[PDB]
Amino acid sequence: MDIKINDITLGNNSPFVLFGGINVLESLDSTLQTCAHYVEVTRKLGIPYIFKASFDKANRSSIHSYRGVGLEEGLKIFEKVKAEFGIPVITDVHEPHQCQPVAEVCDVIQLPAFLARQTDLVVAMAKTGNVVNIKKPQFLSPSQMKNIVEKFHEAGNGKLILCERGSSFGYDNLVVDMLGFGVMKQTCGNLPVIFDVTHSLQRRAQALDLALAGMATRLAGLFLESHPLHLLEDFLIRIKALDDLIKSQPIL
Amino acid sequence: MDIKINDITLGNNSPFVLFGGINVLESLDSTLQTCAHYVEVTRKLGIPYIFKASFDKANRSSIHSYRGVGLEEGLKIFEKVKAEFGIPVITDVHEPHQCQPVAEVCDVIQLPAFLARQTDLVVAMAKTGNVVNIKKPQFLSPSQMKNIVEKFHEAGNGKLILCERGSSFGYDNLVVDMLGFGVMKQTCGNLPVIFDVTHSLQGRRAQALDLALAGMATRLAGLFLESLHLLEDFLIRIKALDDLIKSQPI
Amino acid sequence: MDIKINDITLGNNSPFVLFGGINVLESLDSTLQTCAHYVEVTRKLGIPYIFKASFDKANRSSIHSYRGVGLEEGLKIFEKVKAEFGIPVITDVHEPHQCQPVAEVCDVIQLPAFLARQTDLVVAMAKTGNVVNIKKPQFLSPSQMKNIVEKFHEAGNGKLILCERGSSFGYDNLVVDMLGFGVMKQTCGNLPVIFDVTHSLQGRRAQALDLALAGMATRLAGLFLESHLLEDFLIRIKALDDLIKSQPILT
Amino acid sequence: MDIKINDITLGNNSPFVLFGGINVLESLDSTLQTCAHYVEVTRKLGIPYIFKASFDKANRSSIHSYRGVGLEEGLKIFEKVKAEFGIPVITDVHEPHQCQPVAEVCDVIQLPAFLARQTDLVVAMAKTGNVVNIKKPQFLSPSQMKNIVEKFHEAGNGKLILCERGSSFGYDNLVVDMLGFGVMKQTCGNLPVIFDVTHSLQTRRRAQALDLALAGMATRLAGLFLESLHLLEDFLIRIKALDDLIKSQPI
Ligand SMILES: [Cl-]
Ligand code: NA
Repeated sequence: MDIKINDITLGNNSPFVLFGGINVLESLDSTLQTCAHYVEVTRKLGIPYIFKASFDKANRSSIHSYRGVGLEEGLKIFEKVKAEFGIPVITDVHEPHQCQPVAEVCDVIQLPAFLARQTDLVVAMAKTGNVVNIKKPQFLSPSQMKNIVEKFHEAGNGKLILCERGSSFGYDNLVVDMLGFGVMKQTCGNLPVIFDVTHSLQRRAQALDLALAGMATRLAGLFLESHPLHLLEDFLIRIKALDDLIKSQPIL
Repeated sequence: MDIKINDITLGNNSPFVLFGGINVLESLDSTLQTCAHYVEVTRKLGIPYIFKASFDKANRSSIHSYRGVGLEEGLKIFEKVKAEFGIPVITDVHEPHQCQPVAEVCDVIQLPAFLARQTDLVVAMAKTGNVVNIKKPQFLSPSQMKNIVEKFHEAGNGKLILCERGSSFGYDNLVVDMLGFGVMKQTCGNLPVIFDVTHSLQGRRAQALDLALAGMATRLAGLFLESLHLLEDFLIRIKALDDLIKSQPI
Repeated sequence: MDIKINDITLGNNSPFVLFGGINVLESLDSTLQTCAHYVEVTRKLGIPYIFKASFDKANRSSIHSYRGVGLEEGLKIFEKVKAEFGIPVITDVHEPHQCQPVAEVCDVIQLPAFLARQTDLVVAMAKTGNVVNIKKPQFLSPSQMKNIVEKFHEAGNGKLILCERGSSFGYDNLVVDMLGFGVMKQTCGNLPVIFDVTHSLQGRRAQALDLALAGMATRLAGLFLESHLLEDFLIRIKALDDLIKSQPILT
Repeated sequence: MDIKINDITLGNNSPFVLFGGINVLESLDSTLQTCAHYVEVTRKLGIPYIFKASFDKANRSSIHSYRGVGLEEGLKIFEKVKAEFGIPVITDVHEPHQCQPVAEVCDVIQLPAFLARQTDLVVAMAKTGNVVNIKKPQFLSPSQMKNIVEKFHEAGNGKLILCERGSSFGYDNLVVDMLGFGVMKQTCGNLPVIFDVTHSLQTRRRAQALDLALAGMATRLAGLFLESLHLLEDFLIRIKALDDLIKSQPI
């Protein structure tokens, strides 16, 4: 099942889509500059691109580290990104009250892994009618994603994306089970599956190996965060090379 | 470090405190019925007791499944429970705005395991000044608990209980690492550590007993559960072990 | 199911048995010294005691680490330990051909975790008729122990002990599942279950004590060490064990 | 570091080598039927190929299982394979005495995962000077493979292949950490790293094995290790397609 996000086709058998940007919206000029560079590189390589950032990072390293610009200023920044570059945007939501105002501006709204089973937030997100990215919790097995998917379907929304970010592996460590992608495809109606390589890690050699491994299984998209910015092009050339190959061959 | 909750002394070298009650509050009458049972068994065995309940099921089976009586109704029931039995109570909170009004009624407020890293909830809970129970996430190392403790401490609240609930073990399984209790005690300033045996699980009663005794053998401040006279039989054995452990020099 | 080892009763509802000693046998004099210390401490507390050592260690830290005195001298040393102290002994075997001669002297023969599924060894061990200690591999679930037990039964030996050593938990780390003991008792006919607390670590003595107490709280036939510190430790284990064993299994 | 095996160059930046065949040798006629199929498919695909088989199943299902053809007959069959086809072969060895006589014939000798820490077997395999395939235990982290490599180097053999087979993940389940390939490259002097996709999966279909094989080979590996109306050929066309692409990109 494919999902149209403006003029982009997202699907497990379509050219991969890059979800990328910055961790926290900190500033207007810096967000536009970072986005500009993603846009330049992705346009150069013909890779569909969705800009990603959080306006309210609810899980932070210290209690007083900057949470981000907040809802109202964040949505203004997202508006400017869309106007300037003509691209879709993605951001997370943490409270039901945020869902409507965020969905009015943003093309994809994201369900944070730690809130993945909060029924109130799931219903509130489903009822926006927006395309939704479901972050798979590290403590949740790939077969348990259909339970989240069914809660969205009950509440009236089937425009869902499932996002791998790794699995708990002993203490303080993550492993990405490459078979999980297929389990999610076969148990959740072949909805688009994307891979958050950044949060699946802990290094640029690791990210590349892990991204290539993932994309070899035939995925709708790759999800990353950047600070290295200038090595983006070399990275994407490799991802595109593998994706073009995999996608050019019929499924067996 | 000990924590006083009314006339109960909670701490890792004190007689263990039982935390128990129901999953989610449905009605006044069934709530008072469950609590009376717990008070009856715990009084005759001489075990300090704190009643536990959630006013909301945050993760429902269905979009249209029953959720619980909610905040305003839940709090009224907790006020009744306290009035009738004169015992402390504990409930979990899921949104920052809920923290202060829950804290007015409930002696201990609980940080759910999924929300343990929600910085706004941590602050709001800390602001209340109430005793806080921190549910250790199944995906978090015991040595990482010190980071959650630090945040409560920078938010001005040191009345913290650390609660074990097992660790992710492959897919859809949990294991309890008995060494984690010790790591938490050493790294988090000997705050009271309690063991949620109920959530650490998923002959099934025999399992809870083996697991509870193994946990309590490491010297814990309390035992946390949801649950012939099966509670009685269980607690008689736990108290015997706890009495022995706590009578040995550290 | 109980197992008689000379005058010792080993079982999940009998007073715990201590298994311990030295890593590898070097000399008669050196062995008698360590053994004598274990014997004196355990005798002082009335804890039954089985002395453990390897005569030929297959899984050494380095290629050229001393392997031990070897079969012939090793067995002479075990014979002396038995005569001097009147206690049973335990040793690992890793080749089928050594099982019979070792079983002439050693009361309990031990199957290394890494050879737990080597059918040849299992059969050679079974055929001795001796009590056998099966070390559970860290990658084997407690519900798989039944299969090892079945292979010993097929080979004519039911006198088996199951030895817990921990489970792989991510990379490097081991975790001991306290529920595994129960699963093994329930699925393997209540064969005696012992707890190798030392391997299970990785150690700190504080950690050893917590982990040992936790496991013994589940009601176990014995405690296995790969080791007045021993006295203080054994006093605590005995306290817990006497309490647990004194109470009826849940009604 | 590359390794020459007859006319095959094995290395993490060379075209992948297939290590392929069966579980155990049963008949000489049944073995040639399998090998001939592997050879014709790989030759037309231009994939270098090494024939794999065991001469003994050391972990029987029951005590009364089909162990296999045995050593004496096995070596004769491997002879016949190398004469007929002109390819290298690989097999596992489980006892130190077997190593030199097996290495006289079999180009690559394999350290079973369960015996990874058997020091006598490591030294015996090392001493043959043959290329050695090290099966990574499901319980060993990739950071710790360097310890086995260390022992082989110390015993004087550097022609080592590292074979990934998955990692213990909870009970009775395996996960393959795609990052471990890189860890092993970086910590073990860039020795050839191969991927046993078959064993990595036997706790979970061709669809599965393909996804997993493609993911692993995407990390740039020296080879693929497997077991088994034209499924191998179709499967290998897809692997070669990805390998060719990956190997043509600069590191
Ligand atoms: Cl031992
Ligand atoms: Na929208």
